[PDB]
Amino acid sequence: SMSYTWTGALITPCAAEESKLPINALSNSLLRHHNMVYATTSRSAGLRQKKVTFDRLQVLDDHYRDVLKEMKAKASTVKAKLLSVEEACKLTPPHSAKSKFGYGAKDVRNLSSKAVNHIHSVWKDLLEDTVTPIDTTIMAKNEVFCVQPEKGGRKPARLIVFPDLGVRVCEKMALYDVVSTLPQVVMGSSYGFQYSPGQRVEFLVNTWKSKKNPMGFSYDTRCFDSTVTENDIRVEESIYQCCDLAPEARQAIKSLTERLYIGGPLTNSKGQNCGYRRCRASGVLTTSCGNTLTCYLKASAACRAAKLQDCTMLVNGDDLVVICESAGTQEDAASLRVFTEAMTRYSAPPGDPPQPEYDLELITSCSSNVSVAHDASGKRVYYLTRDPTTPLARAAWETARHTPVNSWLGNIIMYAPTLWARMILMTHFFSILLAQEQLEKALDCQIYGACYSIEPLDLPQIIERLHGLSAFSLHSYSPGEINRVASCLRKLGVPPLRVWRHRARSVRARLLSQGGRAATCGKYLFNWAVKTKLKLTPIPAASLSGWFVAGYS
Repeated sequence: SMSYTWTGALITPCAAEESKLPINALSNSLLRHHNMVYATTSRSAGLRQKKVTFDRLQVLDDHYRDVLKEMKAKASTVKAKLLSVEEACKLTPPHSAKSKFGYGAKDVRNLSSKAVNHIHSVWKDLLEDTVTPIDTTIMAKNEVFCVQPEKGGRKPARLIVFPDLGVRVCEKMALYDVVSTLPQVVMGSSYGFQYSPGQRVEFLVNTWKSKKNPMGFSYDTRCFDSTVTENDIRVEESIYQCCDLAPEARQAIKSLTERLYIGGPLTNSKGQNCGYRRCRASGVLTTSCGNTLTCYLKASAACRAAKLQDCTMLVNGDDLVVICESAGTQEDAASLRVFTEAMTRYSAPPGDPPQPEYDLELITSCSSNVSVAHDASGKRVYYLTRDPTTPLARAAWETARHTPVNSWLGNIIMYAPTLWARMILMTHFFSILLAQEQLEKALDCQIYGACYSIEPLDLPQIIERLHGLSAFSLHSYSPGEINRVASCLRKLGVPPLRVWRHRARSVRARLLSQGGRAATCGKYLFNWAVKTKLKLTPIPAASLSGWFVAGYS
């Protein structure tokens, strides 16, 4: 079947959408080449439509059924329960797209008659009807990037697809528990979202260490969402049903599967119809857990198609890395050849072919990689890092134009130990946030898809729990890493690190001299700036499990 069928309708914007950096006094403090920074909008939705449209054929194997059955046996070990309306409404962000039925996000949280009444309606209907396609809306995502390395290249918007608020609350009722409990049990240590960035590194390095002759590769599957078949999504449902669920949840899961998960009509912002969907929708509840379960099953069965050795994978939605024994260069290459062939048979062809790696550091996964540095006591320390171009460009943007759900807080959080986040990010927002008396204003940001309410003055506490005190003292960064950042600074026109050194000297003083919480941030986050460093003692005001339970984008 074809991932999609399009009528003629243009995907339409509902909000005014900006695509050129909203250039600002403050925005210039950070970045200077704002013309390289842009945002995806509707205008490009069409380009995307073509790259995402094709036919999916699937030849399912014994290796595939064997793995599926093993996964059902684990999943059949799960008892999940439907979440009462109230709880369901609770999990709803006060930023969600309003219902086309009058009530918006808040009423959903306040337990309003219009809200809880419609919700009870979708539900009554979800149970009553199990075949009528359910409407979904489709839009061009607006997120910022930096123009392709090569002068030109610009990425077309991403197309999100989501049902109505009422369906969403219902998704929560019947699937939230299942979707945040079952993955870990089915996939074990391979379930990426159970790991904090720190534990993710501990597991890659360890996995790598436990291998006599280590070899690993990432697998970049092209538009994973567009390769998911109805079969995949149906195969999905049966795993969930292997759970011990209330009878009303079972009928809920069967229903949403045939009505929305499997596919359905595509309506734009202006009520018109754009085409039909037969792959995975990006805005549903099961999309994260579904892609993770599906990528795992295909990758597992695909590993058996070759590797007569010891595979170990880490799976995050569509992102996948696997570390195994080596049997030589030329042989290992042909191994990834077979692996890719099986993956394509399962309908998960690669964007970029898989390349065997022998330098753990060069294995990037989840748009990031593992690198080495040294702490206070000079002991080697492995940390999670990545090209900083996007966080930076997005960083600049969110400083020019107020964004309710930012990326910078999350980047600092998830990437605190690195050199770009420590020197560039922390330095810049503390001074900015300080200037306007915002430090104590908790901002929203998203960790693994879920959005959280984090206070920036809590950073040291958070940073220490997630990465360890070492995070406040890394210093002998790898030449590979220094050159990435340093190259990205020239490109974006960000000021030189040497300059951030002295910039940070300043902010730290203003922070210290404020006493209390502001003082701790200044001393811990910016000790790397001062010349005569002080000896950091573990932070007492700190002693984050839920954050890394499951993926929810």
